[PDB]
Amino acid sequence: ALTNAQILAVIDSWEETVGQFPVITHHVPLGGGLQGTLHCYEIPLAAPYGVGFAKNGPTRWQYKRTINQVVHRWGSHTVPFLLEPDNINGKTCTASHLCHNTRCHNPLHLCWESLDDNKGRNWCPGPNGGCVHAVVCLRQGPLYGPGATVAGPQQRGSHFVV
Amino acid sequence: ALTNAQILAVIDSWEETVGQFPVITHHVPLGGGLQGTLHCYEIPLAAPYGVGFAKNGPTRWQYKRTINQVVHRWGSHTVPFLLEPDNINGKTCTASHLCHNTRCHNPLHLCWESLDDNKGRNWCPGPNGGCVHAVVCLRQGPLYGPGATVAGPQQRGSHFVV
DNA sequence: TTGACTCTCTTAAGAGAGTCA
DNA sequence: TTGACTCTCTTAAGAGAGTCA
Ligand SMILES: [Mg+2]
Ligand code: NA
Ligand SMILES: [Zn+2]
Ligand SMILES: [Zn+2]
Ligand SMILES: [Zn+2]
Ligand SMILES: [Zn+2]
Repeated sequence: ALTNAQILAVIDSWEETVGQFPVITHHVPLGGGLQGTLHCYEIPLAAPYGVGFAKNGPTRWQYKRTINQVVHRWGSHTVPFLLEPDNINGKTCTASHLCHNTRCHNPLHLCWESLDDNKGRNWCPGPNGGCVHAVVCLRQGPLYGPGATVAGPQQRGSHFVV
Repeated sequence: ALTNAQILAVIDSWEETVGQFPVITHHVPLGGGLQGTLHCYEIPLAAPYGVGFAKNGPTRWQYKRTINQVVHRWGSHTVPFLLEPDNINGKTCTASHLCHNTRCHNPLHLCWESLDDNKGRNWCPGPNGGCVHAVVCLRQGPLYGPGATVAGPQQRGSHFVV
């Protein structure tokens, strides 16, 4: 809600509740042939999820609190960033999973960045494979690799040059 | 429906028309601080676009040919790949711009791959910067770089470990 | 047969808001 | 007040199909 105190209280309640989610260890590729370990705090698969939480889509949740007798509601991963600018360079800021695990609500696995920056982490080589993200990746992106291209660039005639 | 020979004739007519589009020379980053040059064959901004071509969206076009009294229509960048498999790994193949120039129809700037592979090229460091795509990128992706993350991972208390 | 428009849809990273109990 | 559901929307890489002359 409006006041900084009220916002901090929302952030504190969220952290306390998410802090009680089951902690699931995930071993992950870091790039460079190295492996690391992340501890994700995973929202339950089905209700009840935790005080203040409700599922609005297959892998979407919202956090809600009653402040000043009014309901305030946010996307479940946006809460850590309520005191941050909500846009950058004219682009909406989004909660971005460094662990690539939607159910995870560990704020140490989230950043706040444009949707393009967010998406791009899916292909990052990772913190030991050449990640250049200024806010560093925690793991190699799940889609990094050579790809599975069916056909490359080609022409039948002689009308084109690279 | 259409025979192999008829499909080849469609590809040949498409190439002849696209070959007459304006050819625009672009200097592009290759990765590793190197610069290169791409020659894009750009569909016009407004009608007429070329024989067989029509705009179905702000940056979407289709190619249409009528064969033996039947109208056939394809996405304008899919024509080079009409003799290729249309899916891989259970994913639909899509036309992917190696030059990241949507108006470009140069078939030497296109490949045919899953939408995830396609998207991922936006963040590739490029053919001189570490590209690992088996069908190699022609340039560094436009979104490669440190990003513009507004806020990184953080917590107010001690409820979480990474 | 052709051109120039019209419309809605897919995907996977993300969102906001309403209906009931 | 809190919980458990429902619905549609955004973005930027991509699509198919209808109408009229
Ligand atoms: Mg993400
Ligand atoms: Na692309
Ligand atoms: Zn996590
Ligand atoms: Zn990274
Ligand atoms: Zn091009
Ligand atoms: Zn590449």
